[PDB]
Amino acid sequence: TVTFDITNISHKAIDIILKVVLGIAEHEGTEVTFHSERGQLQIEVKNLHEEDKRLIEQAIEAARLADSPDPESVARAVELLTKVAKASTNTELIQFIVKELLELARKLTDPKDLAKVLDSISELLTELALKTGDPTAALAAMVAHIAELVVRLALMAERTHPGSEIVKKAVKLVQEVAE
Amino acid sequence: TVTFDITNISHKAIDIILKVVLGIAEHEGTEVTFHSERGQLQIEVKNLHEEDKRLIEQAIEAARLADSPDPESVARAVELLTKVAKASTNTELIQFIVKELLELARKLTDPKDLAKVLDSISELLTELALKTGDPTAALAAMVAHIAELVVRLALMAERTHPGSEIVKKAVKLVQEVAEEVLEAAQLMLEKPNSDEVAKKLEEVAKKAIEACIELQQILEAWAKERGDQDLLREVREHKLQILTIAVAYKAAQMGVTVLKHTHGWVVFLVILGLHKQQAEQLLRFVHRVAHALGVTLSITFSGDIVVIAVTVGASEEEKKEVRKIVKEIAKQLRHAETEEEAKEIVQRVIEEWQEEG
Amino acid sequence: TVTFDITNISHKAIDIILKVVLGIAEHEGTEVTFHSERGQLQIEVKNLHEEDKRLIEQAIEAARLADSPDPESVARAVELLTKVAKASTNTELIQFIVKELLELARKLTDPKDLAKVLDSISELLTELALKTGDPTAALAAMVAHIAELVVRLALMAERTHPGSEIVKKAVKLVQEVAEEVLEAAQLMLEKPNSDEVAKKLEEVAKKAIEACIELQQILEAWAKERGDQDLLREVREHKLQILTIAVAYKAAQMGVTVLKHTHGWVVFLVILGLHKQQAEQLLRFVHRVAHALGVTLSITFSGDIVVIAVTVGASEEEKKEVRKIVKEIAKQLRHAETEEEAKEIVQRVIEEWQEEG
Amino acid sequence: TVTFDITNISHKAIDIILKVVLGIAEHEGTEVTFHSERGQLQIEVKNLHEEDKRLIEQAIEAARLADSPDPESVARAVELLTKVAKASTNTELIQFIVKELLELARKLTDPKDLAKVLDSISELLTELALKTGDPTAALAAMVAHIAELVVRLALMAERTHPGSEIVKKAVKLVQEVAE
Repeated sequence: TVTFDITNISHKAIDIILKVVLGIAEHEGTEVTFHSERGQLQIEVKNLHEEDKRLIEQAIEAARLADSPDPESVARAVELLTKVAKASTNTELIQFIVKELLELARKLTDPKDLAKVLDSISELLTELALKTGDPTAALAAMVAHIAELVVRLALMAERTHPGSEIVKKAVKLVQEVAE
Repeated sequence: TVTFDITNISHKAIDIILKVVLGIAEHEGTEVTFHSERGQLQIEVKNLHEEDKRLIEQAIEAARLADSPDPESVARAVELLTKVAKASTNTELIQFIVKELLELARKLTDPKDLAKVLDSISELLTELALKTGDPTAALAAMVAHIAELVVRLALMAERTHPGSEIVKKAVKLVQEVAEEVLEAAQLMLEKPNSDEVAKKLEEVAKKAIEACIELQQILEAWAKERGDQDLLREVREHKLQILTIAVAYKAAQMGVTVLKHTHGWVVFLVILGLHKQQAEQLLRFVHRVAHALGVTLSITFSGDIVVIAVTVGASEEEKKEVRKIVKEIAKQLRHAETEEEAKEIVQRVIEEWQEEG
Repeated sequence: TVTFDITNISHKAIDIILKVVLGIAEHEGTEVTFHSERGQLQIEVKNLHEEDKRLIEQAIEAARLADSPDPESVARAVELLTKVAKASTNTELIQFIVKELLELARKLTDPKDLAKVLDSISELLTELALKTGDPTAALAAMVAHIAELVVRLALMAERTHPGSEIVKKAVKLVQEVAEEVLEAAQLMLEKPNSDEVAKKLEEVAKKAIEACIELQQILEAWAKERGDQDLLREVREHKLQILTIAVAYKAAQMGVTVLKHTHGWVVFLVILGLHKQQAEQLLRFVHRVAHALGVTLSITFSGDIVVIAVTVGASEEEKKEVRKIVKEIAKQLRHAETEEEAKEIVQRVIEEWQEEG
Repeated sequence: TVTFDITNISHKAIDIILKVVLGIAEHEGTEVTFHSERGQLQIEVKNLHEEDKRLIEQAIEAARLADSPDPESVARAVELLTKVAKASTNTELIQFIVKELLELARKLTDPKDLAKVLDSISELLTELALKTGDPTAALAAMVAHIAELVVRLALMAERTHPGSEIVKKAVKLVQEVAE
């Protein structure tokens, strides 16, 4: 048997947790036991594989970050949850945490963070063009590549000026592209 | 002949009578002789049976009341009309009466009297739901008894502190519960087995449980102000029961069987024979309805069987005992072939849990 | 008015028509008048409709034939009497019609003459689902497609030589399968949705499949004596069809849905949503019919879904291809949700298998 | 994956195979894949555990011995099948083995084989006491030990007596007791 746990994680975020752990338990003859305290949650699991123990762990870190005020924690949250997206094999977990990704996308303001979000969106799209099955989705690979070139340019939005109205315009039109 | 008299009933009530009396009389081709004026009426019917005559007389006692202003007469009226609704053979003849109950509900503006509307609604839906064969026969009771908690709670709240003005919240809440359910019953009559009837008889619960919950918290406030350990024990248990109802209401929409128990500070449940995605479809509801209340709980599952239990105010070792129980229940259910075995198995755990002392 | 002039009916037919006419009057209160002088009869009625008249007319056309010994007249009788059973609604009238099919059916000595007797039974079993709400009743009609197949299964022999000792065995078998099914129909009408009829249905079902199975091997012997590759194609397909239908019988009793497909040298099934503790019954029954026929088959059992496929036999490459397709069917199903997704994705892999040709 | 073959099957034996080779994964839904073709049968499985591989192995010996005419192979078949009963987890399965153990019991004759059956049914009853929890199954084991004493004694009788109708009668009375 394997055991795992959290404290303080917000009632906003825990629906993502809940969706992951049950979702994994349905596979490969695995089973779970589970306790809740309106401020604490605990997981116990039958014969979990360590790569899935990482998946659950990684989701738990992202859930710790998800409801935080800190932009770097938001940026990191998108990164880690995007690792959860490309790790996740079921369609609905993606269908859900991308919705959260969009709710996170409007938070950001800072070039490298937004750039890593666009880069994470490149991971999402590069999975999604394959996860949609049939080859007519290949357009999204070009969109993702355009996002890459956007972020390669976005380095200049940090480097070239001390936060002028021109680089603010650049960030905001880029944020529109992200949304 | 039988020969009624319908003296002094008003225009709308004659419209009820002439429909129900023909709608009953026609089945055996019977002779009828109405006579009518400004403000008076009388009837004969040839060869109408005693057990049929009492349906007409009950419709007449409703008709002789249905234009009263008095809330208590309205309370009797909804009961009488409910009896007529149970006894009636044709569902459109039920539609033709149950629509008037919407006026009774919207007219009524005291919670202690709304008691009877929120009561009678249960029976009103119950007979139609059982006769049409949908799982809606529970969902009517599930909402109605959850609403009756609000009636009970309102009564004891006002009895705890006279002039409890906040009850105006409850009045509007339970009124909208009544309006929503009565119209959902109208849709269920019009569109039996339909996906829109499934969507409405799903939706009612969402507003219902929220409406239940607030008055539980308001009694929890009055109980905190009074401090009586007996009243505290009563209100906390009046919390616990709400979850015990709603879990059925959601399981029922899947066709899933549920079994439940209650002892002191603990609620126990099993939700049998559950496939794939549905454990989220269950828990994503069966979490929040708990998290709303300040409850503490234990959850476990093993392929197509799920086991849950709930408590308030227990020690860590009592909670551990609940964990022991549910984990044991899950393991001991796994090999069982039928729900008749499950019933014995959970009963065995609960009897042995008491026998260890 | 409506009038009619029935002649030469015996007391039996008089009792039938007397039940039918007052059985029609019961909804309407119509002034019947019979008249009678033994050997001859008349009726008048008022206020009957043209479709009612056609129910009476077809009832009396059965009645003025049901005296007669000729198998062709029996073939008409058994065609007509089920129409009376479709059209009417009083359960005892259905029984008092259906009880005559029983004493008609036993008469017939020749397989092509009992053709319609078996069809009529298959029609009645189709009616039992409508009359009782249990799909296991029409499921017995899926078994009763064998009762149609029986005509083919004799006919192939008769179109080369008539009346062999094996054809004589066939009529006794299929008569017995008729007799027990018409009894099981009788018990279903007398006490619908019950464990005694469920048992005596199964008790003939296990014989019905055997009766088909024995007929295949005489077709097979006849076909290998003929040596024609097209007749050999006909018998392999008529073999494969048995399992294809009969497997549904235990599947839909267990409450699981079924899906199936055919491509001339292969047959596919998937059966879905099994609660695990009972699946070995479906499998054990799938094994019996399989080994009885001498087919090759492939199975995969994964979570709550089971895939089966069957063949006359092919190269080891075609065999391992079929095994691959079966595994892909399981793999692509196991984390889908709906019966619709099954319909789609099974069709899709069959299409993806065929479009590379 | 794990995999096994059965060849030169007896069609009469197959259900004793069938109910365990399905049955082991039935607790959790682990994939079993299965092919059969009129006297040949093959099974393949995901992550099957060591003692469960031995459960299958023992069964697929037993179903090859189950209708062999050689008496020592029948004694072995009792030993194996009774080890299948020792390995039992389910409650219905054992019924299907015991009805075969009856069909074996009445075709035994010789003292060593008799000892294997008496001893192994004593085991079956001791296992059945652990499965049922009732002291009357402990009584049944005591009666099987009374028989065991008769069998430890019969193994003296078969080499002290010169062979006679008296010792034939005795072993036949003992066999009747065993049934």
